[PDB]
Amino acid sequence: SMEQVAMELRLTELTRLLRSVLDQLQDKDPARIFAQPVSLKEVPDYLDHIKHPMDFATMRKRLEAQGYKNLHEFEEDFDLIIDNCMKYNARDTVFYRAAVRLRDQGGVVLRQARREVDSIG
Ligand code: NA
Repeated sequence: SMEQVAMELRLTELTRLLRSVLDQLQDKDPARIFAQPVSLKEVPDYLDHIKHPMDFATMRKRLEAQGYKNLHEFEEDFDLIIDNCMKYNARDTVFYRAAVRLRDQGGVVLRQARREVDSIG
């Protein structure tokens, strides 16, 4: 149907805007602390601590399969990145501090993205 195509054009355009959002979020992590999944070879206990791991490469794979139907879904995954790190790592660590900074800086980007998704529909 024609509706299904228009819908698909909206998903596709949302994917366009989310890709740009992702790239901007990833730039607030120049250290690349959040680029890849936590290695279970190097942190073998990780899944005892963290039930839903997340990282920017895993978000990107989902994005490119058009797996985010709305901004809310995308923000859930970004929040997992931050929130997982702030639980596993102590407050005095470079990891914890990197998550705080990402969250703060990410906030601005996400604030405007929400306006764009509402505005453009
Ligand atoms: Na903790």
